Amino acid sequence: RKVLISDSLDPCCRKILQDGGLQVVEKQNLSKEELIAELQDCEGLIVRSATKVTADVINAAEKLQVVGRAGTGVDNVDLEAATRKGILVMNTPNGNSLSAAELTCGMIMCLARQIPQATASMKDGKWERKKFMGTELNGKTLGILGLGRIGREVATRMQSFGMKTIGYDPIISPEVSASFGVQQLPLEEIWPLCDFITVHTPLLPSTTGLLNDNTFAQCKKGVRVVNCARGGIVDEGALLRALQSGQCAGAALDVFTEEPPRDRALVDHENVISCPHLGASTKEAQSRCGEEIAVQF
Amino acid sequence: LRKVLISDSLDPCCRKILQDGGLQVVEKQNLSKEELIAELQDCEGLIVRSATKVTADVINAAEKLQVVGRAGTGVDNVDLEAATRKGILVMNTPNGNSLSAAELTCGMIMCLARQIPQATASMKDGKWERKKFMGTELNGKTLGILGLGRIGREVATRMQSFGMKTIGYDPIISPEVSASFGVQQLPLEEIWPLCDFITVHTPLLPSTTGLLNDNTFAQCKKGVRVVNCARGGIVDEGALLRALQSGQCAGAALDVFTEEPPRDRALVDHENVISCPHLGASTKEAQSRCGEEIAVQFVDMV
Ligand SMILES: C[C@@H](NC(=O)c1cc(-c2ccccc2)nn1C)c1ccc(C(=O)O)cc1
Ligand SMILES: C[C@@H](NC(=O)c1cc(-c2ccccc2)nn1C)c1ccc(C(=O)O)cc1
Repeated sequence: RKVLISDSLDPCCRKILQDGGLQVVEKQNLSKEELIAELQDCEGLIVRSATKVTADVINAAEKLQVVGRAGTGVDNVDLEAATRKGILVMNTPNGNSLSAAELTCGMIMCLARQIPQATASMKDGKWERKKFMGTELNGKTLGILGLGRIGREVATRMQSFGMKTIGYDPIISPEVSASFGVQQLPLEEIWPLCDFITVHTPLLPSTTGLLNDNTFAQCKKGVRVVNCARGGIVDEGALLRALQSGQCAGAALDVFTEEPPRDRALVDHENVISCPHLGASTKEAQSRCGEEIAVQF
Repeated sequence: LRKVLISDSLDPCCRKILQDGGLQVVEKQNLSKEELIAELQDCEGLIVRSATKVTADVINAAEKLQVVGRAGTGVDNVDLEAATRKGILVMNTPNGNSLSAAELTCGMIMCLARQIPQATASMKDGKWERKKFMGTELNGKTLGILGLGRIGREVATRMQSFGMKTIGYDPIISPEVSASFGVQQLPLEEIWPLCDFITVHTPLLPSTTGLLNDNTFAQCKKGVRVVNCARGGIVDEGALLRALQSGQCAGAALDVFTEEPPRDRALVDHENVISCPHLGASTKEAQSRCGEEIAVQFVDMV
């Protein structure tokens, strides 16, 4: 019957909810007390990352039935406390697919040509031709680990660069991935073939440290790695060791095991390109997530 | 043609092809004007990349010189007037770097759309400025491609995979031909108002010097993003700075400048400008291809 939008949402969110017969209250940056007070007669709550849906908030909101996040990450929602009260938690990973795939492709191009490091060099007044000699993507092999929507979108874009796209996903059939030009091979056969590796999986026990000391050792010397999915899929200590030896020639990281990362060794490495988790940070993705969460309600 | 001096750092295939063709080869780097002239006294050929300046003084002091080859596109570092006066043939590799230049152009478009260089600098400064960044999704946006030769065509087909609408103009390439590689041509005046991003891929001619100027920037959509990986001066540098200062241009990516290295720092230093030190052809692959293409030409002459 009534939904509280507690973060900054595109007006489309409220209008879809209102067209569906729901009463909508839109407020921003409420204190814990104001949040609890607004939620008393709300069965629904829509957030982005700013609102903290803690155990204290859920337990004080007796009429609450669903917490909806317009985006991917639900670190601001207490999943345990929501499940403790029988509350369902919804999100919109689909709304962020295109923007995350586009950033991943940008990162691949940045690893081949070191555009971020070359800009920093130019801004320091330097003209370093030899230092930034790079590589051509045409004809190189891209290994895509995770063949859901984001992996598929990365594949079709990088195929236009003449990259050979191979990969693996234990959920996606070889017939489905063949339909978008991705040949699946057993995971052990992927490592030695790749010039570039990108990860597009959820973070689970089976995907934690997918890239680790053992799998980096199976890679071609000078592999370049991208993680625009979730911090922890690439083991950060193993990645630093691989960068230190040259086993990994460069890495691009939008995500970290700890955000912001307190260990700065990866961010500070000359062959590491990084962003502060910008995969979903476009007006288009934010508007799409807002629409998708209101449709779900 | 019996002896060839390679005076810049080239791919090792260049020396090997010349030698397999029966030519003696001397490989040197970073020679002074005096050292270069001294090395050339018994050479009928010279192969350069870009650092060696084949000036009138060098040409006139190299009596035995018959041919000057550049392992790259254009001949900026060769005095064509002085070579023609001395009956010296000038050879180069016009298509040796096409894919590498198109790939850099696409990387610059992505970097402008998501402020990747600025984000990396922020992280390296120990900051987490997520709330200060707002990127643009490319799908559905319009990319204007001015110049539809090999490089513009290669940029087009790559950016089409991102769902960008690729429009453009070229007075040589017909609208029917560009349609075959997915670029919709319209009169040049109709291109400016439609673009979210503009990239230039023309030669540098009197007609393309300042193609983007105060007049044409005013015809663009407010917040246009511009890329120049082609030739310094196609985008008027003063007009670009004025457009960045007003917000008429939201960002620019430059691989090339009217002066290299640029001594005027206004553009490079701008917060919304990303840049490279002329890296368009700087890949192992493009260098290998240019080195091969120039050496095969010298052996063909023999
Ligand atoms: C399609 C599905 N794939 C998976 O879940 C998956 C892949 C892998 C995997 C392990 C090792 C190597 C390679 C791959 N292990 N798992 C469970 C999926 C992908 C992305 C999302 C998302 O972006 O939210 C959601 C679902
Ligand atoms: C195909 C041919 N186009 C041209 O020469 C050209 C384009 C344009 C032009 C003027 C205004 C707006 C838009 C375009 N004016 N001219 C003569 C070509 C392109 C690139 C190269 C190269 O990369 O060196 C070589 C040749």
